[PDB]
Amino acid sequence: SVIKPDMKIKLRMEGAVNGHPFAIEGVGLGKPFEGKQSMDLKVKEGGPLPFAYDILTMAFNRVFAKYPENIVDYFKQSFPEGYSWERSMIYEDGGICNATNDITLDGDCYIYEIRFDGVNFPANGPVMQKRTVKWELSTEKLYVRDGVLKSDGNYALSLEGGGHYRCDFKTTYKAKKVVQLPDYHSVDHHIEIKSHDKDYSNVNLHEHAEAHS
Amino acid sequence: SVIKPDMKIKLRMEGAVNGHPFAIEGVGLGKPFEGKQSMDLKVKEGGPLPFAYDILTMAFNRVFAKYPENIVDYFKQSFPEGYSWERSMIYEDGGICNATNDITLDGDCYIYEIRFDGVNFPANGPVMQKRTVKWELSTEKLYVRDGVLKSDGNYALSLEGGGHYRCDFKTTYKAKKVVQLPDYHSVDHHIEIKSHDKDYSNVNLHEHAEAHSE
Repeated sequence: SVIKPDMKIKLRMEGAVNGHPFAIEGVGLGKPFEGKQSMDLKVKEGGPLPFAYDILTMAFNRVFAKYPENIVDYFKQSFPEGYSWERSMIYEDGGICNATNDITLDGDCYIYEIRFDGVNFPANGPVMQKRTVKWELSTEKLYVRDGVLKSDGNYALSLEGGGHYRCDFKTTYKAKKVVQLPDYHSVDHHIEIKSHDKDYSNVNLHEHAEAHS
Repeated sequence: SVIKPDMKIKLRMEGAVNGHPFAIEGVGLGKPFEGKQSMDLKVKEGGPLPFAYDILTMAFNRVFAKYPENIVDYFKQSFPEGYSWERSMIYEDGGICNATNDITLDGDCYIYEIRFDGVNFPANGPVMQKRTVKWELSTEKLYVRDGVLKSDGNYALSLEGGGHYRCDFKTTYKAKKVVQLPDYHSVDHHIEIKSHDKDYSNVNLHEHAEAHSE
């Protein structure tokens, strides 16, 4: 249809954590049918980031996920007009994050407009002390509530010096035009930071994702 | 003290709800020691607001609270340098808002810079359908955790045609300078929209708050 097997990505994020603003821009490319993408991200304002970069990675598009034939693919069907998502992320120690992304399609390139806001991360926590390592494999579960596609999952960040730090994700997905809705299914995400400079002013991020039922 | 019996307020709020941006500005006045204040608010971007105005009213300063002598007043002591707060609000139907306020003093005018972000309010909920009436009297409970003043509250909005719609508030307060921390105590808040135009582009908002303890 409108989905080429190789696509580009352009994005800008504006946001704040505990009231301190920052902005980040990125360019990437991926292969929506393989469910793989990668991108390079640069801090534009509010650098150097005084918090763990990992709370942002999942905010930096479910079109990049491999769907079998037997599962409805809400995300590929929603283009060219696009879709948006809303998301709340509740960390076990009271830290809470809200994000939105408005996704459009210009040529063979996706354009994200992302807003991100986190509050109540304690000063002695693993986020403000940058003591996180990586996200464990994430299983998102998607379902439909009143004509709207929703998902949630309970995820976990690995911690420096052992242990995990949990977080609960609730996301709402909205196509811009009416689209066929899927049945209950899961999506596994592997997300990883392959490289970065010391202060995370520059970051290279990869993700693989695949749906099941 | 730098806190005078009658003071002014200026504010700007920038936010978004379900991904749709807006901005509101306000002017007001109050009496710090009587724990009373009032203000007028005008939507400047994103009007008319497609959601219930009530989810914003508590974002629109604990310096305006009557503290008795036997409770430490963290807020009046934080000036002239000021203080800030961060806050999350979790409504029973999945709607979640975050806000921040940075509060400074200039002459005898408080200046707020407020950020507000709400997500996941369902289309058929009381918020997107503007079915809220008012906040019931709200009892905030403050305590200290690792050298920082926190608070929480279980609040409720009355709904059109009966029933209530519940929300959990969690706030962190941080003075700009080191200031003496209070003990556990409580604050009752009465907040009310005294008047507004048909679509809430103009709002006159009042609050009165009084601190209590054992």
